[PDB]
Amino acid sequence: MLRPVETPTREIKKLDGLWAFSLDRENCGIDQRWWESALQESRAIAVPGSFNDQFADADIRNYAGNVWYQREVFIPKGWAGQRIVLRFDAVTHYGKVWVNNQEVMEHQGGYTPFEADVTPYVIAGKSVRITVCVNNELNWQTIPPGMVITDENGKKKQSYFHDFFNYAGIHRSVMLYTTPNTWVDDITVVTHVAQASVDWQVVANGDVSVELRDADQQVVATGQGTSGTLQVVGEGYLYELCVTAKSQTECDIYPLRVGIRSVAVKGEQFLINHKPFYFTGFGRHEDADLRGKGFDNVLMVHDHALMDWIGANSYRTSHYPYAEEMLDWADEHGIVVIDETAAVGFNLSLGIGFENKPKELYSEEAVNGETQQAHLQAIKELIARDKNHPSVVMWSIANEPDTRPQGAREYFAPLAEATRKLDPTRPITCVNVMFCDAHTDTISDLFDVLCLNRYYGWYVQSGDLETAEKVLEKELLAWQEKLHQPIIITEYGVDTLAGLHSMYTDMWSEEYQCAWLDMYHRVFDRVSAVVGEQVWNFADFATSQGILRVGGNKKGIFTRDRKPKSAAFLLQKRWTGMNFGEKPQQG
Amino acid sequence: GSHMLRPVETPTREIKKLDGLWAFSLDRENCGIDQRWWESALQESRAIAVPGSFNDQFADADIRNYAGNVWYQREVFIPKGWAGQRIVLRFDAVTHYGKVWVNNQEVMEHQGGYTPFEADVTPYVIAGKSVRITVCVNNELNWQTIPPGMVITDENGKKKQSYFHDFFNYAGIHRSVMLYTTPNTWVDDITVVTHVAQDCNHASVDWQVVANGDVSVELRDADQQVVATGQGTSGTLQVVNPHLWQPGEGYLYELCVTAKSQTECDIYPLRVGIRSVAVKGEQFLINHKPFYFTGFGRHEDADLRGKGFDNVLMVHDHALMDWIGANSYRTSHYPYAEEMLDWADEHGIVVIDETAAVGFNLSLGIGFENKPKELYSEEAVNGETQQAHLQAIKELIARDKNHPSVVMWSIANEPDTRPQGAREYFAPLAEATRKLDPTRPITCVNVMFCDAHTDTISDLFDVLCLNRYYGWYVQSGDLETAEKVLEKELLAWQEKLHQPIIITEYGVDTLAGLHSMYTDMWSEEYQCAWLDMYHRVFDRVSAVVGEQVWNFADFATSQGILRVGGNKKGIFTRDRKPKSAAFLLQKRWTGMNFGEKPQQ
Ligand SMILES: CCC[C@@H]1NC[C@@H](O)[C@H](O)[C@H]1C(=O)O
Ligand SMILES: CCC[C@@H]1NC[C@@H](O)[C@H](O)[C@H]1C(=O)O
Repeated sequence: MLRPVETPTREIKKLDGLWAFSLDRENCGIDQRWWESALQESRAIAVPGSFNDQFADADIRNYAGNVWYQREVFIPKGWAGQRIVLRFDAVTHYGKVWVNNQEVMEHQGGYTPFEADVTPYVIAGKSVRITVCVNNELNWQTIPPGMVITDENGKKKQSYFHDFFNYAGIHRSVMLYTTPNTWVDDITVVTHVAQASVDWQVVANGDVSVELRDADQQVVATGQGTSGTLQVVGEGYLYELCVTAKSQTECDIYPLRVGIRSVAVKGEQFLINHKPFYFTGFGRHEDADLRGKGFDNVLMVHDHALMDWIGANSYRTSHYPYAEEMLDWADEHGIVVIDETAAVGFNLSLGIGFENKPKELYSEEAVNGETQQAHLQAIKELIARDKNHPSVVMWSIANEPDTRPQGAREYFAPLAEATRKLDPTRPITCVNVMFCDAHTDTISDLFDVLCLNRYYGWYVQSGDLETAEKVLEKELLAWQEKLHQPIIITEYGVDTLAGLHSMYTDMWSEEYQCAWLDMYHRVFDRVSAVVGEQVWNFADFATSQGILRVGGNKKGIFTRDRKPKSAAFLLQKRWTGMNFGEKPQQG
Repeated sequence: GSHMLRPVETPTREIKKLDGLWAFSLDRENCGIDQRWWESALQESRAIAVPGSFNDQFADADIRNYAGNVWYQREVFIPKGWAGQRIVLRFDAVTHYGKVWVNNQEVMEHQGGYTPFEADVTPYVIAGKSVRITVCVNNELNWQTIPPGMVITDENGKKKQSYFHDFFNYAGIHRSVMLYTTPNTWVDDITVVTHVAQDCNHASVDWQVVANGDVSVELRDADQQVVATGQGTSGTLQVVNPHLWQPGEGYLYELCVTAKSQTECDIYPLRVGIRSVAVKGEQFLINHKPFYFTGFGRHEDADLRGKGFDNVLMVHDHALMDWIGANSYRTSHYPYAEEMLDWADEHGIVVIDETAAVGFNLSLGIGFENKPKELYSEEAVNGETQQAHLQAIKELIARDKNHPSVVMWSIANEPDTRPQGAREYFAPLAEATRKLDPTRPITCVNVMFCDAHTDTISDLFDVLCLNRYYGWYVQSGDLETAEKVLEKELLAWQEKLHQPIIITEYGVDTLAGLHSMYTDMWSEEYQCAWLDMYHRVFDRVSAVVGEQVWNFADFATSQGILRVGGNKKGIFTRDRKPKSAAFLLQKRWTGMNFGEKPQQ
């Protein structure tokens, strides 16, 4: 499965915004089969957006259970001789959908599309009732995991183990799509460099021809057959190889953009086209002021303008798969992307407070075999749909897992190996949490380049930069000599509320963010193996409520409404001072 | 404790020495004692203001976090019309440890950080010439200090102070420095105690140490009309038909004790209020009438002076507490400046007086990083510690014994009573305090996690004081569970002890300006909702006779991932501006009848 693009392939975008929405507090929907009649006592909701914060209501915001969307649609008239298929680009956590009293789809996965042919349940020209049942619950076999808890009164409350807030709803595009009656499924392409080759595979209903055209889209070379190899002689050139499906009586044309993408890892260097690289940029989040994680074109354009100004050339889709629009953008603009799945919270050592969670991390009570297989499904879907993007430069299996407990490597080994089985073109990482240090972590052996999320001077060095530097440097050198891999610091940052200034350079002040980030920068400058720096969050984002979070995680370089803290000008001076992709040497 | 009264102005007087600008220098490698810096003018000094903490006067983190010895210094001309008089030099508070040189003669030494210390220094000065005062101030806390702490020395020998209380460990000379003159007939100490029956009439027994001669006393009126007279070094009973010290007003008679020697006279006026506090069952009586405490846990904390006393700050903060409807407060976590107990005396503010014994608990700090494993143990809270504590109670009671505003002593705040030996420690301290002053009740403020089924020592005290934070540190953000937990825990305390219950801390961190429609933690809306639910539960429990929200203003603390620039639990910002909840309380506290519990 890959993204619908239009040519003699058509669609009616159904991000019509306003659907009928209703909560299901007493779980009556399935039994009264609500999809059967117009929702009783509904309210208007926006459909590219989370349902949590759109109504300024704490009881919808913290709601756990089943919610219901509904929307009627007229199917276009020129589709009577076509297959009508219905695609949701992201339903966060779980979705099941009924096209007029007949059930059509079901899917467990919050950041990946799922589609299904409904041509035998539609006829072009008339109006059908679409009803969606969305679930936002997490158990130990979900990606990410969690524990629902039902109190004395029967009220559900969801507990989880990741920082960001558990936003849910229809966060991305809904889509009615038609394609000619022979070509259905997937295409895959792989690219090589010689210090200039390709490959093709199409799955459709008949003969296939493929022609690579360039940005002027004049044909630069053509083959036809499911496989073989053509050759050819800040932001990146994207050719376009146009694959055609000659068969039955109708032809089908699909355009797939390809970039000359190359890379594996070599010793201590993350090369690109046989070129050393330094990652600069951010751990991101899909989080905005009123839409939750809902995608929005304005926000995307503005935050790319911000990363462009600040000099970042890369980022990482922190803790879940992102809106594909962003990877198409990264394609055209030459942004380097670390693709991560929703597998966060595999750790019960991070929660901090005054408050019964399972005692053995890897076991049947928690992360079991079912968990490992749901995980492998998540990696499967992320690779299945982002495989042809040039901007995806590395896969990341999970984020900050607890690898101290027994059973950790028995769990993660088949996943690393299987993912290498899923695509050998790009490297494999697993971002490492602070407390599984160099002397302790179990799984770093299995990955190509190890990524570190370290916060010396914040969570563990009590605001004392002068010792934090020393600790961070030992640990740096230790990691490299233990694995002689490239080191990408994927998370590093401190909570700072915009407006707090202090002569004493204290924690939470803007001066402290500046000083802390630049001391980290000084040690980066001095160790061979660090090939990347991505600060911990570009903007402030929302989290669940707790004594550690003042209205959200304030570790951002920008505020939630995208206004710059002082450190935004620190980074801008450093990241645009170096030349592109090259690390500042030691002074 | 050692005899001591507030220097008050009679026909024998005092000259203020908080001239502010002293010479200050830190002693980074303890060269001070070795070179006895007290001998010559301080080498490489900078001007410091006295009184005020030294930490934030210079906007420099390396002085702020400094641990060790610091040096203050100042020359003084002693007035000559004082010849043939006893000259005494009193420091009202040098925070943690202080020792002082009158040029080259050392006169005093003290380890209590919030209580005065003086010494007769008449034989070391002669009136007319100017002598140099040198003070050595230490800001280190070990396990035998009140409060306790652990200094820890890194690889390089630099000290960093670790402690176990919330507020920041400010130091320096925080209060008045003062030379004062008295006639060679000593009125060293006075003690006054009050009784009443049915508000119609009774008496004030009396005791006095007057080292040098006969004593007569006259209790005078607000009109300074003589209403009774006594004779004798003790006894000194008289009976009245008085207008007695009441919370809303604070009527103060004046006990004028005179000390006639054969040639010299000495006159001391000591303000007295005729009040009787006690507890009966679940009621806290004052002049035989139940009372409802309203108000705050406070702090000595402001924006550039640290804990330095300041008159404007006192006047303005009393203006706010008065507006907001507060009738009481407690001197949270150390003895306060006596100026504030005089103020409360004159205006009828009721005060719960507390010692500096905080941090007797290693279960409160929360984070990701070596604290001792046994709280009560030889390495930690030890026998020396218990005598240090008993000494702290001795000084505080010795200094605030005759204040009508002081209505209760509090030995310590939030100790951990789970480990065995907590009761072994606190029992003799409770009993000793009871013999040092039987006039007022005894409390020990109770921590959230020594709940009613867990606490060990509450048996030993008269009034139960609770610090509760359901909905903040536990049940975070959930008002409906916090209400149930709080209500059954309150009822539980009542069933277990049938004492009066004062909620002495309850509050939530609130960022001024952070507003939210979702009533979530850290918003002003959450502060209002939270305090409001707590208020419904108080109103529904018989035994609760008091509410003091946790913190009047935001204050500074040690750095950590839980404190955003300090503790933000204040109703007011550090610069005294009101958050939204400030108007919630003002509506409650002036809505009720004065001193009466809201009838639900
Ligand atoms: C010490 C763990 C740090 C943690 N790392 C994972 C991110 O998802 C969180 O945002 C980050 C944080 O605490 O902000
Ligand atoms: C659960 C302990 C709460 C603690 N109680 C003592 C006060 O000195 C602190 O300020 C207060 C706080 O943490 O806000």
